[PDB]
Amino acid sequence: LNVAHGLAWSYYIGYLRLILPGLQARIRMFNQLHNNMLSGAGSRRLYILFPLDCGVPDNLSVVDPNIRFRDMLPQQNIDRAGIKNRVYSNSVYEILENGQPAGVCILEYATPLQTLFAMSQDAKSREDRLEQAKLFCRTLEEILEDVPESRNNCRLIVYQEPTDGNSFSLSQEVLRHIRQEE
Amino acid sequence: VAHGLAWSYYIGYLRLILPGLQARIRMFNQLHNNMLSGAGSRRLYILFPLDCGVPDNLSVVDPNIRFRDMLPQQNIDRAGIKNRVYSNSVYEILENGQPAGVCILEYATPLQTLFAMSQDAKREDRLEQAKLFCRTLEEILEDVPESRNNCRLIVYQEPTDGNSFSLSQEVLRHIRQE
Repeated sequence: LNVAHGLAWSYYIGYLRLILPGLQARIRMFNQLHNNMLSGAGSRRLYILFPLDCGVPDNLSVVDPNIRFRDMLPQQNIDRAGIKNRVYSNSVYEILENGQPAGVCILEYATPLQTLFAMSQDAKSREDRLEQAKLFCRTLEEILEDVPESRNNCRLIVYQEPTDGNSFSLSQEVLRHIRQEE
Repeated sequence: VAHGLAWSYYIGYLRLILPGLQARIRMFNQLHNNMLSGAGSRRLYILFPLDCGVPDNLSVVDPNIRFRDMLPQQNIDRAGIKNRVYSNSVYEILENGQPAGVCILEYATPLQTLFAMSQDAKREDRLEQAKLFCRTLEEILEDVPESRNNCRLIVYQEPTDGNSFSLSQEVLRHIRQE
């Protein structure tokens, strides 16, 4: 349709383009402080949760008994070529599998999906929201494909959280992605 | 879309940052010898250019609006819940080469979404959209009195050319007329 394009571009321009080139330096800072806790597959990329249903939690953090908050990435004052950085909120979680920590992961939501959710809650549909969300995703995927540094430092985790039933597990989904990486 | 942008910008951002702001201003002033003082120094000022010209790097880029420092973080909110981290910059406003104020300033970031939409192969509509986004946001803030206490919208139109418009004077104009 229309808004997906704008959402993808602004989310790149105003966020991903800004945070991705400084991420590894901040992972390094985090690992120096926290005895290499950010180690193992899936631990050194920004994983962006992209629920096509657009269910981003209000408070933006992952809320899930099997995805346990541990810590946030520290900040880097100055970027690689001497330009001052803004500040970024990035959270590191441990993924549980049967009560046992199975991985550590920098996880967050693709925040603009909230905008799509809001649009579908005004008196002036959900299937349109889904199509918009998909288009938002593939447009973002195309953009990242054009910058090879970015694609190295982040992965999109695209799924659909059903509105009811107990079939879907986000933690297993995140594990599924990391373990299948090649 | 304006409606959706207003609600998400509130829900996902303003609602989150405003209740913790005075505590961080306090933190900033204990560290920096009360530098954040004077009218217009203790509210979040949100630049809202209807033209939607938000700078790519999100910060204010202007010889008369000089970056000084960023607000520190507060780990835990008032009722014991862990806070996220926020980027908030403090500038000094110059008037004739003389500091005339200090101000926490930032752009209403979603306006970039409106700008991008108007750059697709598939502006007056953008302007209308921006206005609506603004008043929707204004109505929302009207319902939460704490929020309206801790932030002000600075709504203007930056012309695409000519030298008639000054952002620093505009911000001063707002603060002095409060």
